[PDB]
Amino acid sequence: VEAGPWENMAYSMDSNSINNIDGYISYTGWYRPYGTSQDGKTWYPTTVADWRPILMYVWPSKDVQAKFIQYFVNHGYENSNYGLTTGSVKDLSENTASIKLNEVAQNLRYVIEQHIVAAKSTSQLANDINNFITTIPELSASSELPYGQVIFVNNDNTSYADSKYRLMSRTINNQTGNDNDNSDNGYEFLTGIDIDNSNPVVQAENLNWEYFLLNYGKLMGYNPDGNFDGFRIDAADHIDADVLDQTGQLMDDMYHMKGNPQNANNHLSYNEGYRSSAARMLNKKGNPQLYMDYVGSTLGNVLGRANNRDTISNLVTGSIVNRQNDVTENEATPNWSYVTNHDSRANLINGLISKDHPGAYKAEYANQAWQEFYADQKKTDKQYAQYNVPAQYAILLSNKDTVPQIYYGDLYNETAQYMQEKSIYYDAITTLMKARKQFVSGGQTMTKLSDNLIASVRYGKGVTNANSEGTDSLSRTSGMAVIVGNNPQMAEQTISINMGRAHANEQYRNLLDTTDNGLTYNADGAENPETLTTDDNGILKVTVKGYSNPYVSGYLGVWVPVVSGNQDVTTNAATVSADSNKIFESNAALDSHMIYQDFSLYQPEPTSTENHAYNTIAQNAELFNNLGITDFWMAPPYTQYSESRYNDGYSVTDRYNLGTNANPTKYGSGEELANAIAALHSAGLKVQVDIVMNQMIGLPGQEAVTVTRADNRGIQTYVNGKTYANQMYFAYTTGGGNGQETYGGKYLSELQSKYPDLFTTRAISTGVAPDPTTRITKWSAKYENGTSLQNIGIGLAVKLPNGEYAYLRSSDNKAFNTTLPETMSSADYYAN
Ligand SMILES: [Ca+2]
Repeated sequence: VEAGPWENMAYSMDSNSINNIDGYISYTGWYRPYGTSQDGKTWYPTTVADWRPILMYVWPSKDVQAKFIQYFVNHGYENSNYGLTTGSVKDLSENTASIKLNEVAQNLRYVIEQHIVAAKSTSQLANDINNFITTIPELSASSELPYGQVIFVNNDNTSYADSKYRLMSRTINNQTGNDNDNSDNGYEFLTGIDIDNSNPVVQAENLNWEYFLLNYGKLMGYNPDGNFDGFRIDAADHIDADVLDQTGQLMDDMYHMKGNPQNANNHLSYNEGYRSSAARMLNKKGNPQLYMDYVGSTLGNVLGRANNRDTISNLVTGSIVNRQNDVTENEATPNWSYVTNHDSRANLINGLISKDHPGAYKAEYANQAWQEFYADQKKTDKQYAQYNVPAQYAILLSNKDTVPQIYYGDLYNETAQYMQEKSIYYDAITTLMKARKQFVSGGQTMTKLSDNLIASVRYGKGVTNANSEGTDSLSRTSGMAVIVGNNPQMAEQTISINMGRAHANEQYRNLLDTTDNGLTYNADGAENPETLTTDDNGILKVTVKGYSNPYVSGYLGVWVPVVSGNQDVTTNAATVSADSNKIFESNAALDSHMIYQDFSLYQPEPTSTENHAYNTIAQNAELFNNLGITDFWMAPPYTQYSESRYNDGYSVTDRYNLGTNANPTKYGSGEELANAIAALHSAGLKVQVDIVMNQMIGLPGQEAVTVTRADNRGIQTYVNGKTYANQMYFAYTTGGGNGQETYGGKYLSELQSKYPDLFTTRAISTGVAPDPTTRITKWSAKYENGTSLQNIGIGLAVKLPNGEYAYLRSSDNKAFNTTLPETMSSADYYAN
């Protein structure tokens, strides 16, 4: 026939006329029909401008088709001349004859075309669709059942996304797939596209990625000494612990760390974690990385609270190391400790944001918490911020068997431009850091005096416990006493600290004491004079009382020997270990190191090239060495998701583009990074990169992927009594940038040549070696465990009445034959 409803057929049976992701078609998708009509008599051919929503021509079921009609007629498109009234359509439903809902929808379709001409656009239509969709449970976004994640699963419709692997929650001691520890060993999913670190190809891409970072400058042709020396492993509790093994193996191979504590300690690496099960996990592996200890919280609870504080003695037991008389080496779990870090600050400011604007909408100018925080930090009665900040760093920096980590935002006002403003705790913390390098070595003993007052003593270099004679030149004139109370109204009393028997009749300097206004570094207006002297057994009598001021809620006194000039107690590493199965060993040579975290989530965008963190770091390279920082923890340098909240580096889109001149990150360019590392190497520090293996966030590319609602362990769960499995999901899963395309897998050939064991050593969790035979030049579902929910929904993929998916063949998409809804494809259909 010359004209008719056959012109509902798509203009062309290809992507030029039909919206598809990977051949698959949506109920929110659009297409170009050959023709359209407003009455049924007169049919006009479309131009390339004339597309229409599929959901006028095709439905998941006859029910949705009935509610489509009823909805549209009640929301504007009634017309009695075409048999469409709220009354003529009232009793339609799933049991209505197919032929009748077809007929009525064809009529509804004419009125929609009348509406479109009356408005000269398809804009109101589009709106009315989106609005209708939200009234249908199976079409609206809430069908994906918030809040959590899906996992990607094998399915023949999406076979390009299949994996034999996706071994999930092989985390910490669960690596071996047999969770029998009766304890907390982490889970796979945090947020964003979760990366499958059990996949052997991805495991090899990780070794490629790490090799790039350890040679960044040289490979990029920037500063040929701008290369990272180790790793801060992000989300260590939330990835296949195979990579933790395989990273230690890389480093040992490249840098021969197993035999030499010297090599090992020049290539420091530390795992982020909040679960003590990691200690045991690393111990069993010979400690290829440091374990993040939890004394940070012991401190905050004992010293930081308003007033509801744990007894002082908690500082002795509240750690992976008991320090009540720690007078041995190589026994403790090699660890890194902290007073504060980026995430600990964020959780204070957030929350203080939930009282400014009530758990409502952060995506706005709720800053003011900072103005309000800074204002609180100066008070004596702090409503929010941590109390005894200096007392917390005093304990941290005098503790044996740890590598302490300093937080950028404690030395500086973090929301100001990078390093423009010193904090009110700068003088106090930098004084303690500098004292650490001059004085802290030997055994440790923490003795509780009265009720709320402890004394932490370090005996000196080569003074192994309170009874040692001392063995080093620096023994006599080293060691430190850190007196700490946590009760503002503690009474006046004289106490006695055993400084060690190596310290009989020795003069001691009042490095830091407590005044009414705050702190003094000159014994000025404190409880004690500038010098005090021990007796013949090493006991030092000291006066103490409680105080209440911006810096001290309780007491803080620090004593060290009188020295005739500058001295450095740091013990050098041996060129041979006393175990050689161990990578890292907790001894005086490890305790000579001190980590610095160089960033905050709330760090601002740089206002000028000079204000770039990489440039400001480079110019202050010698300040960090002066402070005693040996190891520099750089923020993740990767390209970020443009709509990320903090632009911090954890929401990565390109693992290999660390910034350009034209386009830097928050911290700057790559050339500028290479520069800053060269600067830090010249000042004598080693530097580690924050490596992010768990998630990628904001990948631009859509893919048709098969999914199953799951909890954070990656196991299917129910939300309010509902779940789904094996559902189609049009998810943002594909990307990596031009860096992943250029550098991804680029060095695997070189790696296999120099270090073959990397790809012959079978991973614990899979029993398979990492696989260098495939380069990852672009991330997709196949290398991913899944995603947090993307607010798109589960019932959009188009199934034809016979139950199969509608599919459109298209050059890249040849997994099936083209099979399309009759209404938009079948000349035969329309012929009757
Ligand atoms: Ca993960």
